Amino acid sequence: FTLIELLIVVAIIGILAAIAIPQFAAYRQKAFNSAAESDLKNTKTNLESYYSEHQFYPN
Amino acid sequence: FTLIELLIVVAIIGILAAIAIPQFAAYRQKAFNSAAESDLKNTKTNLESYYSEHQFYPN
Repeated sequence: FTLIELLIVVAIIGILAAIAIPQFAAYRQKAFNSAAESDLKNTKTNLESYYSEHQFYPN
Repeated sequence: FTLIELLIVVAIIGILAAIAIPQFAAYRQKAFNSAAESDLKNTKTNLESYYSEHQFYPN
């Protein structure tokens, strides 16, 4: 209710809004690379599964 | 502790939960076919065993 208090509130809000958030692009790239890894491993397993019914890999 | 971090966590969880698991029906069908193969081979061996005590196959 005092013009000093509101100015201090504005200053503290400006201080708090400048917090450095963590990097997110690399964080998501981690998940993307893990997805690629899992896909490759599952593809290897599926290919070796196919090599059981017949005696040759695809093509 | 920041609403941005929790949203990124939700996004990464959604990314990780969509991983393509390997096909399993064919994997189990492999074992089923192998069981059939082994059963047939053992049946042949048992029939030739019976053909030793007597001089005719069953029936």
